Amino acid sequence: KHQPIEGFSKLSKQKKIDWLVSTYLEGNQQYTDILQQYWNDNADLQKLHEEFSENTISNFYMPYGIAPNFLIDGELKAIPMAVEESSVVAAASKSAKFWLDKGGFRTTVINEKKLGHTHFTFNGESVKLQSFFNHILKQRLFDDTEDITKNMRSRGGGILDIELVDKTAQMQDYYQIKASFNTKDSMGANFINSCLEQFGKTLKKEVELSDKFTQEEKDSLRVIMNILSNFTPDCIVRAEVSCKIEDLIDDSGIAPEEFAWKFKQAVNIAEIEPYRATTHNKGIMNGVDAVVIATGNDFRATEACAHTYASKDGRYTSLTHCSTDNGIFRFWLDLPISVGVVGGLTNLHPLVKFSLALLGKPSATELMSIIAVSGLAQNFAALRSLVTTGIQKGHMKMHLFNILNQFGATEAEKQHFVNYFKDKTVSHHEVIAELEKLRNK
Amino acid sequence: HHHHMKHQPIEGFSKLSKQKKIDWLVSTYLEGNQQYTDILQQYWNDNADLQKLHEEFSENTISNFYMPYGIAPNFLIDGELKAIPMAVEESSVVAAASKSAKFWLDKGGFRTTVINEKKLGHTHFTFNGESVKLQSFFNHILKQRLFDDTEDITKNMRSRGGGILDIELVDKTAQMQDYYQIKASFNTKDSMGANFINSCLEQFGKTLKKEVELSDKFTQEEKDSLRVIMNILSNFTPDCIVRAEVSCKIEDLIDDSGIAPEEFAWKFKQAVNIAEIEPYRATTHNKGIMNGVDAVVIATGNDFRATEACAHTYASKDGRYTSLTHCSTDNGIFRFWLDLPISVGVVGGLTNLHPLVKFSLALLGKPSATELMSIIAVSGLAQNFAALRSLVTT
Repeated sequence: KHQPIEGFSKLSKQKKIDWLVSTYLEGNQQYTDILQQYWNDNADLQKLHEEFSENTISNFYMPYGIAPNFLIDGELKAIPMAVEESSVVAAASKSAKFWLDKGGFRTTVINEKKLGHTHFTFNGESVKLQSFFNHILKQRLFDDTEDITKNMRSRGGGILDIELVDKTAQMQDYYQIKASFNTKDSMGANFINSCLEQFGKTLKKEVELSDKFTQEEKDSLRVIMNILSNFTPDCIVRAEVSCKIEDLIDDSGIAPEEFAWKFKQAVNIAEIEPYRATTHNKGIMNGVDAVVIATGNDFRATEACAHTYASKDGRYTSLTHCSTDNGIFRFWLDLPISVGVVGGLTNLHPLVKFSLALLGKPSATELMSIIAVSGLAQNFAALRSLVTTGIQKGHMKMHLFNILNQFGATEAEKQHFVNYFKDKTVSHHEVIAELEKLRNK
Repeated sequence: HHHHMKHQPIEGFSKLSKQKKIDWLVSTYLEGNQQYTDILQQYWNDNADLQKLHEEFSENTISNFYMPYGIAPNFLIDGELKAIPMAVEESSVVAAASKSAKFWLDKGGFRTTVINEKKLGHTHFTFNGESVKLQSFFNHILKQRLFDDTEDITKNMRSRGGGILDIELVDKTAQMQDYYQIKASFNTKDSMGANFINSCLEQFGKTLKKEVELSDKFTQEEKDSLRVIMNILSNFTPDCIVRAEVSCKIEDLIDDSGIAPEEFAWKFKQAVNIAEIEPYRATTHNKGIMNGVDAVVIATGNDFRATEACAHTYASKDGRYTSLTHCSTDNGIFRFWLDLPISVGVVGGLTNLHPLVKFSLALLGKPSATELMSIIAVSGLAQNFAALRSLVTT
């Protein structure tokens, strides 16, 4: 019978905690100490870290790690990573080391197109709305946003294009004003939503003022919502590694052609089996999200975007692909991702500042490259590990059953050898010596 | 690299002490400016043993990245009033959670139904012989042997009421030549289950290869063709899934904007329907759900890459990417629900050593894993409700 707390957010941090610990933790001061042991000693810094979210009562430590020696487009970077899962940072470092002398990582930033929509309904003829949009309203939508977009346009960005989309086949009377945006180094959410909110104002007002619509048709115009889309398939970058198959050298002594083919097979499984692609893509995001967090960006957005992209052709599939044509190994990731490097409240987080300074003050597109590299290297590490374990183990077992089949061993004899070599290693001499003992008493 | 030469690779980075890692990093990339060293060190805990503890979760740890740790109080969940811990960096997420809790507190609260707890994993392998011969061997001999050879591995889990639920042979040769799967389903009780599942699959791989090698049903050439590609769990668990739901009479949907309650319910359903039929909205819409899910996932030491991958795969499982929540306004009743596939643990994770994770679990009343599933689904539903309540009353 806990009682609800009124006015919780107005309470001081200390009174929030006293109530919390009394109500749910039996007044045990040890839970209070656990909250306070993560507080920063410095008053201003602690206050700063209580202004990103709301009702903050402590700091959740996420490990801040470094994976060094990433050769990215000819430059050697150390990548900061904030992630709680073990082996993620070590795998990143191991992939960077692997590719350091095999061409490193190369990226192509394809496009930086972000999207938003005014969703609305309208009961009149679609073609009258289209005609009005094409000849009048579209220009008026740019005009009424000139003040909103002045700063961004002086930075090189702005509204790239505006479209009317007839969605009436999906939902009765449903239309969109669909716009694309360049927000430069900003994540862009406030800029986009501000444009979209003015779009809805201009749409409703211009339709009401036009002689082309009946008053019934005007009254039917209703904006549902003005909101950006986190699906940005044209804000996207390719990260890629490539070398000659013969140069895929691993200290595990595995043949490079065998490794190349088994690696490609692991990628193909994720391309055709959705239950594998989910885990495979999750591995990519281990790398992506660790850098998204370290640079103060929104990983729900990068997750929602990447996994939507993974299903965009009608089947949930792998975000990475691989070819082994003509003696060349290629492995690449097309990662749609929207990030910012200025203008966010989280750009005030000092470790976000550290991350951006560490990476060389990257532009948004340069950070897109860095994050896509981190995802590619993480996926590479997982698959390289999964395929080279299967080569290490099967080498001794396949050696054994071929000797036994060359010697025509019975199934009972084959059984006895499985027991005998459970802990022992498989030598060509030892197998034959033991078979000689068994058959000749 | 403006004014110095090209950076040189560091050898033996992980064997450097923490301070030596930092010194190289700041000398190489930050011009030896001690202000950047100070930024790293100001987040170290005063207690040396606690600091070292937080340097053993990941690798190459040189500082602590603060994520805010917040409370959203007054969540009425299946008849109990919970304060939900939330670790998230984005503004308004925690406040929106509190506002949704407040709205539903006197309107029935949140009801959950944990539907199933089935987790999955696969032995992926190739085999060049006749599929029917592999299937017949599996059905009559191998499947039982796969259970037998994991008895020692599953003994601890079975005494907790879990274990391997079923094992199937899947023919994927239409998708890829000679490709097959041993597909297994698992109950891991209060564990996330990763290490338990992967241990079983690795034993499947060994038993599969061994039993085929020993069988007289196959030629030696067919035996040599059997190659295990990988033994790995799947983060897509559509049958480890909970519904969270709110419902009340439409006349009770009273909002401070003065919008009529029937108008609010209709505009709200409209906003949901648009996410159901427009993928570009569904992505953002589901993102809002994950704002709430991920904040509790982090606060309880769980893996949010896994929950993100699972939920967004689920969102496309019928051929189009669509909303994870749904809404009805039939017969004067407002209904709004979320079917969230989610796999989490409340024990046994390296992160249940994180004292704030222990705090979250104690705050929530030491929930079981299915009770945590419910709490997280409520948090997703409440976040989506808050987002859509704002978008239609603005």
